[PDB]
Amino acid sequence: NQPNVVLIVVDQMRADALSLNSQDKIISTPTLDMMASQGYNFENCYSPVPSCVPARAALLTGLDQETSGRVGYEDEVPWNFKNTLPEVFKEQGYQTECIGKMHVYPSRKRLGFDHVLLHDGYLHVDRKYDKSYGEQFEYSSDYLMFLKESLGSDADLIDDGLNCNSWEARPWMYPEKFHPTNWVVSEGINFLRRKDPTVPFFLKLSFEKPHAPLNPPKYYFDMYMDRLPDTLDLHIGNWEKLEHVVPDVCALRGRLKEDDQRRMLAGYYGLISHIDHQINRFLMALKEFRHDKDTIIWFISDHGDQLGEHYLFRKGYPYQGSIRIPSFIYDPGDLISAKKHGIKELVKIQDIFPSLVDLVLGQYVNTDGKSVKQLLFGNCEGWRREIHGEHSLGLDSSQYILTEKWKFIWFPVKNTYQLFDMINDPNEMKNLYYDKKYESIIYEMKHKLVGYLKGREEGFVKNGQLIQIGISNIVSTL
Amino acid sequence: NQPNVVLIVVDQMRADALSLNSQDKIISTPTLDMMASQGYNFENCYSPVPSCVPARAALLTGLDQETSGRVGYEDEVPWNFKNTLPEVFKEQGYQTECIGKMHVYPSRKRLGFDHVLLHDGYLHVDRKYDKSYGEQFEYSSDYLMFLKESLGSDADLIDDGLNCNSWEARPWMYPEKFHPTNWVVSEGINFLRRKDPTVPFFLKLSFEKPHAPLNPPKYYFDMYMDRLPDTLDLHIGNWEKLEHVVPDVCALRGRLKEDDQRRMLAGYYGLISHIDHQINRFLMALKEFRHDKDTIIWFISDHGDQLGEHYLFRKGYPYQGSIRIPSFIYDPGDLISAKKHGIKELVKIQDIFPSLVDLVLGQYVNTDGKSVKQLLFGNCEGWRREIHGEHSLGLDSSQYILTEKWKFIWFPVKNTYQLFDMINDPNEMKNLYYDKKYESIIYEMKHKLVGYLKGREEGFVKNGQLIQIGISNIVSTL
Amino acid sequence: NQPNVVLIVVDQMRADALSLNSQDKIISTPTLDMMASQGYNFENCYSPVPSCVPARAALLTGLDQETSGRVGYEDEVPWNFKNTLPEVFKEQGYQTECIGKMHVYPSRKRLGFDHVLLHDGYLHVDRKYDKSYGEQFEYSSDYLMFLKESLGSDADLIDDGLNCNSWEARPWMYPEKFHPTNWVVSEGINFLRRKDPTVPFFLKLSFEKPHAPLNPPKYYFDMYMDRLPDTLDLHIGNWEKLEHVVPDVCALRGRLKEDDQRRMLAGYYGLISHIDHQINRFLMALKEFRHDKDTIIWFISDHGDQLGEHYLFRKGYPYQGSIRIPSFIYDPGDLISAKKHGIKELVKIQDIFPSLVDLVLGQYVNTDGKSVKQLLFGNCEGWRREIHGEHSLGLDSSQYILTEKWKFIWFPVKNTYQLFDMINDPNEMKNLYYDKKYESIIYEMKHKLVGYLKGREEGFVKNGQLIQIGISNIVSTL
Amino acid sequence: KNQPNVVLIVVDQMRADALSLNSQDKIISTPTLDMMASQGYNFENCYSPVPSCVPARAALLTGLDQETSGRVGYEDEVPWNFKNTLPEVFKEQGYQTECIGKMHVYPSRKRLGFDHVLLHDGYLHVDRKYDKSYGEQFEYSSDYLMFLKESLGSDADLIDDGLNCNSWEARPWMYPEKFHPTNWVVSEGINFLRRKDPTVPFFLKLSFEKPHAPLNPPKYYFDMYMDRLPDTLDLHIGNWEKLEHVVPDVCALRGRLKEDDQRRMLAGYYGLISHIDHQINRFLMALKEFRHDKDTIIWFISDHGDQLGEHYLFRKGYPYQGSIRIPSFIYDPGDLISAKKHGIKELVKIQDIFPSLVDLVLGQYVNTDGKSVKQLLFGNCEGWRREIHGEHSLGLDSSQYILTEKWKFIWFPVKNTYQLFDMINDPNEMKNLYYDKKYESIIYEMKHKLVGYLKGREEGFVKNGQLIQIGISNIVSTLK
Ligand SMILES: [Mn+2]
Ligand SMILES: [Mn+2]
Ligand SMILES: [Mn+2]
Ligand SMILES: [Mn+2]
Repeated sequence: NQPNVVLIVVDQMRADALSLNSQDKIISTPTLDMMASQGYNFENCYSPVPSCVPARAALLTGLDQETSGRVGYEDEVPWNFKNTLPEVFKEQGYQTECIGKMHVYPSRKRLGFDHVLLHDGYLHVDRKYDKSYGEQFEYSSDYLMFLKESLGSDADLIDDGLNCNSWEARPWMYPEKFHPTNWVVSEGINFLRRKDPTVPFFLKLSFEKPHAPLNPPKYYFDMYMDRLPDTLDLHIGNWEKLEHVVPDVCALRGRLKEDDQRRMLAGYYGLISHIDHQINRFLMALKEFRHDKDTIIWFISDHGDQLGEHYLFRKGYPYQGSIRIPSFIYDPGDLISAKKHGIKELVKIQDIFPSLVDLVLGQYVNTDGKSVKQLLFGNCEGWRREIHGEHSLGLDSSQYILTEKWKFIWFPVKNTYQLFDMINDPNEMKNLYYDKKYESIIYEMKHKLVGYLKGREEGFVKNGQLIQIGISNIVSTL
Repeated sequence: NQPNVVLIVVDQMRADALSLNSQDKIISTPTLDMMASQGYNFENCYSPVPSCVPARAALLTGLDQETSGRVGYEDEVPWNFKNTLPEVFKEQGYQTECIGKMHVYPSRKRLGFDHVLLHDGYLHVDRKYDKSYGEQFEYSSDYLMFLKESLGSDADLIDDGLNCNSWEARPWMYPEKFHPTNWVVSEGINFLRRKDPTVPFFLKLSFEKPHAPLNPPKYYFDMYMDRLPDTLDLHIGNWEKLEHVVPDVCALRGRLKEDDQRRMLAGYYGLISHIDHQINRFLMALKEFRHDKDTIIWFISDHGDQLGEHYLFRKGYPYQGSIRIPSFIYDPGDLISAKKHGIKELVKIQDIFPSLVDLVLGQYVNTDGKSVKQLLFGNCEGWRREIHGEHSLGLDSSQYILTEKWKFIWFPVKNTYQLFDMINDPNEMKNLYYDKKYESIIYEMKHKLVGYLKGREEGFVKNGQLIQIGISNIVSTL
Repeated sequence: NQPNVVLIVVDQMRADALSLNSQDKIISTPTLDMMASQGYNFENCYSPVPSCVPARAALLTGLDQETSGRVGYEDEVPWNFKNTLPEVFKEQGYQTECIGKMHVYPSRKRLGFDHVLLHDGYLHVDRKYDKSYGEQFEYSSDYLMFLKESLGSDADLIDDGLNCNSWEARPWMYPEKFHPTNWVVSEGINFLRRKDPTVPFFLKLSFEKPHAPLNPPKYYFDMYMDRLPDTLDLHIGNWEKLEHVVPDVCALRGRLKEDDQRRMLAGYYGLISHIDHQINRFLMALKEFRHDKDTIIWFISDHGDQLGEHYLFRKGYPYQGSIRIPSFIYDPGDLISAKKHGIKELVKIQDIFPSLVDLVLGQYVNTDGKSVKQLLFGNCEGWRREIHGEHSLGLDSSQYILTEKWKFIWFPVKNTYQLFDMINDPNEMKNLYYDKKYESIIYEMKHKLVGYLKGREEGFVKNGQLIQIGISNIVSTL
Repeated sequence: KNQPNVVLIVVDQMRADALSLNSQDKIISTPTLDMMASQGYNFENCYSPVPSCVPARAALLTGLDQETSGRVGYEDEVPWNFKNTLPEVFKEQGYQTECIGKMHVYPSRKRLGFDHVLLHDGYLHVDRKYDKSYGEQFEYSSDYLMFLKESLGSDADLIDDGLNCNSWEARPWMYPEKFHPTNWVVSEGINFLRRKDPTVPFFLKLSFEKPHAPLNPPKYYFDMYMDRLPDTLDLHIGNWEKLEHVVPDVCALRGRLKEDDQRRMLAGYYGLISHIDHQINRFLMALKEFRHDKDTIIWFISDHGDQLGEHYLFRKGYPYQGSIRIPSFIYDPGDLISAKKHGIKELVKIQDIFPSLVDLVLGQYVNTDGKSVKQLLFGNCEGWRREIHGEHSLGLDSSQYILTEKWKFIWFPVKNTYQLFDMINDPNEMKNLYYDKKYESIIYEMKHKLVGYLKGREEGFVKNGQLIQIGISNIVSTLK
């Protein structure tokens, strides 16, 4: 009795960009809606350190950021992990495959996958004309090589002029059939065709979208340009500061012209609805292989996107737009006997690894994350009450504690604080830190932060108190 | 210590078609906005003789129109200049390259560029079936040859029926990847790949757009057709005359149906937003070559476009639509220590040459233009108070003086005058010449014009006074 | 001194579908507008027998319908004419060429053209699987052969399902560059390239459009679908009868759903604006060959299209929609010394032949049509006051007299009459025949009809009076 | 004013006797080169003193002797710190300068006086390492390889048929003939003529990578030689060669091939040369289309020869005629040089091209080691050299030699062995004369010349006025 596993990873998808989680239901995600509502949808799933590299180290190893050391974004840091999610499945006799984005270093280090067909998207560390030929450009991306075999050697990832950290958006400029999202599913179907029939499979399907460039196929772009509402709400509350400058094309903060905000949403949502159709394609193929009833699917995003919310862009922030991720288990064969329903407790990306090994392999994994199995059966025994996350981001480096009621944030280089009522202010528009009615929570929350940060090399804590630090103390890896 | 230089030239782009300079902010130029606002934006930059050939002679040589003799448009006039912008950089050890439009004569005369990959757009003097094979059609344009290699030998520049001096507009009829704007950036990236690594580079990227034909890719055309405002303001004031005829398809004056005015703007703005994305592509490539921090970029247009304003089309007029050009230095490596800000003083296209040689090479150039270096540091010492420009245009030949307060225009074949308050009437809608309250300015302004024109071969001045001349006296080259 | 001549023929274009002639100015024909307004525009030009074959026999020979015998539509009738328009030019030393639609029989009979590159559109008599191979389908049309060489042998003229006599419409389903309208201009440019340089040319450029199928390129179709006015006026007056049935897809009469009427107009107008751009392409090429100033251009349509007006479709009717045609001389080299202006007198398609031979060759042609030369110089000496036209159309066979004030119509199989005031009722909405105030005109008009029809084989006249005839008496050729 | 254009045509690894005009048996088909060489000035005794690619191309471009440049053997990625080069002097004098094809310089895209270089160096190991810089490797190092990927698809590469660039193996080109690198050089030379600056004269280097291996000419030319090469192929084995009797390495420096392999190698090599010959004719026809056939001077040269199995030796880097003697001629159909056209028998070095062209065309001196051949063209031998000192590092077979108009004297300093050949009566070097005492006087003089050239060299060839054996670790390819 060994079920197959498909781990579907998308990059930079917000939790509220799953229509089921959304409040306004504008985004079209009919396939993911069905999957999440029919399985176990994690309504409170979080990427504690919300950017590509630290989130993916956490996904693969189950490790908290202090254990792995990945407290912010840094490329080309060694991945010295043996006990990884695909490695444990391999040890138990699975064929292990990854199609798409790994974002590990060295880029083709397999970390337990038998075989990897790699496309990390646009990575500056793989697109330098003076670095090693075999590790750069079309030799670093099997999708880009496919693009050159398909469109000719002159084709490249940047042909339409959109930057991978930019809010600029416009439709995919080539035939739709060559889009990277289709390619992941096409190659996932090729894996099903060509896999070893004598063993079960663990397959990671890892889409680089909806991470920019924001270039969905024209159909999906025009869909949203035609129907997005007239006014687009940025959830501007009582704490945001506008610097009143023309936005950098790769801005981390600021405000767009309304037309630019509209195009950004149409690109971003368009990429998501496109992923949704292509995942449905993969589901249809699973059925052609008679694997629709013996396979368990977990969908997750590595982190969110601020998308202009609070005058912020990109990620690496403590706010919900960055840290809250969509996440659900889809179990159409009913291999998990727990009653299917939405899960409210605080789940971390670190929990996926031990949950999958427990639920599918019936084994314990010694790591920081914890198996959600008991949550599925309605038992919050031993479950965390809070999450400590953080991210290095220069002046805007953050440290935060999230509970089911509060989010307490500290910016240690600025030495400023925020407090939000997550139940009544889910979009974090009302900073409460300066209201004396919350003096008790704030003192308790500061006390818990000392608990997490005492002893950290950056010097956050001196003599049991939180102290402003200089920007030179911030590191992305411990 | 030798920074690289990229000189980006566009053709027929209005100063107010850079969104940053625009008042209504309708045009989408997010990349150029960022570049101009982050560097030094010249808010008062002018092409004194506003058409292709005299402006480009001024750009390349720094010479005033009396010195070069190019007082209007004329093709196939010798370019007997040795002291040119690329030549000085070559002398100081730079590799010099031009991709795109030169508009010199002979067409492939290099004037200091080591290598030129040429595309002048549609030029009547290069598209005559009875002129030399090697200098005509696809042998005159390396872009057109690319088009024939890409689409087949039957492809040509006029396939969709749009004329290069016409207000008619419609989307590019072929796949977007073959557009001439993409080709300039593709070939600029090929130059970066293949350049001599032992020396710095001076690269001119010279787009033929947004000069007509007005055929942007469909995406950009539809963008504006969908969102341009309902009513399009032509700034019709108290002096324009409407001749009440069906407009010639290559008209120099008149009025369009509202739908034709809308399509013209959608074509023109669409070409500009397309250039903007493609420049962003080139910026991304500069970073892949690790040249994003050791390169100085100057963006400029050779002249503007009347675009229907004042019932005028094309260029060669004294009005702001023709003479005011977008122009800025982008310095992301902070190689220039002056505080970055907008520059208000009167800058001419003649100033680019000596400014670049001063700022980058630390040398003096003996020419008519002057280095803007001191302006960047806040010092208007020795700066001009006024510009004398002109253009031959038959009956509408003009002579004008522009200061920071006034524009005084004389049409010497018509022997009529205009006066505009540039501060309070920036769109030149209120001719003041017949108001007696301005008798003193007008007399002074006429006196200055005698100063500029006394001795000119056309006979503008007889016995110290300005006199009407016959049309046969007008010349385009002295 | 021999000017070149280009005769541009379009098929089924209404006179009021030239924007200059139109009242509402909705249709976009900027190139034709300029040509017609700058030359001599014939505001009252008529195809007396308004369908393809009889109009083209009249165009080529100058003969009235009684002389040629072509009083209605009939295919495969011999063309036993020696004295034709191209033949006279050939005799005077011209190279003669036709590109496009001839509609003669045998199809490749040249009738004075040195060379013909043929595309008659969809012709039922050339699309029969049991008729001669060499004269059918792709062997009858050099455009269709081009389509098979371009798209593959499976391509055909009917691939999108639109019928050549149908009001159904939709965009061209293939790449725009393969449209038949582009092909005429491409092949007209090939003729200019390859012509005999030692002699002048007479070139007929004969477009099959805007005759259905109504499949313009997508750009032009969407243009009108987006901007045509909400309500489309059919000019329904006091005489039309609605048969209240679902319209045949090739209906000669009836009423369409509003959406179908909108799509028909968007297809029809779209084809016309497309022709307009492609004619501008040909004008640009004429200039590349230095023939823009030594060439005289005459534009004409063979007949109109009812387009749903008066609950009528197609042509072959006596009403203005069918009989009034656009027609103008374009003379940018000013080879004709007459002052350029619009021409109001009644001109027939029979007049083109003798006008061109008189104006360009300085010779008399013995035919029924008359040279318009004196009209251009303001002299209506000897000019007709009236036109007698007609068409065989079963029950709706017609006979009519048109003057500058009246149109009098007789339907001899129905034996009904109509009378319209052409000055005050230009759209023929008020039948006056039953108003006693017009008894004198009507009696005179009936008397003139006896004059035209006495002796005709059909038996219209018996003992000096007009008499109802049976449908079996109607013929299309005498 | 009225300055002539110049085309320097360089081929790689072509033997002097693989020009039919120079050959004894006239088997190889080079009709176009025969015409140009016999109608112009053919250098019958032109030499590459250090016969491998990099030292010969340094000598060609700079005019420097191997001791001045330090290039005494093959070595990649040595800096080219030369300002005074052949294209630079023409550029300085107002010429547009262009190279299409093989430069073999370092860094690969250093222009060294060319306004523009369209680069194809052939197969170079230092340009084909997956761990070296992307923009300098494989299809980013070779504009021909990029053209092949654009033409055949990204799958295509330079080694698809399995032939090694240092190998005697041969077979026809496996792709359509129109994509061959020899055609590409001429196609792009025509593109340059189309797009050049019309206001200045041009200096154009057309640098073919062939007939250097892979030995893969188009099928037509391969079959031509397989169908008609003689049954017996002479290796010119004399009284001094020694066979090692091992299976030959596919990139062997010495040995003996099976008959069929030797025949295939000749068919590939000759086939490549006859193919170049047709493609150069193509270029001549294009020159006339641009009306430049009578205002252009052409100099054809090879950088060094190829042993081709002769004396049981392969490749190059040897002191024998197969390696050091190169075809070389000036073609001047416009009669821009007034000297009567004839063949030139005196000793000419590859170092002489640079000063000769600058003298003949520009009327200037260059301060280099080579000398202008102009006086020879006019029949004046006054002061012209009577000997050449050459050498090459090649491990145990490292050589030092003196070539005069009559003798070649060779010293192998690691083996401490000597050879002497009569170049008039024994032009194929089959009879070593060193051990015959009749020649002791000549040998004495030749050793004394070598002492003069080699005194003070860092390798320690000379001690107390005498040539002495050196250890192999003393051998270097570039002097310090
Ligand atoms: Mn990510
Ligand atoms: Mn211009
Ligand atoms: Mn017709
Ligand atoms: Mn070589």
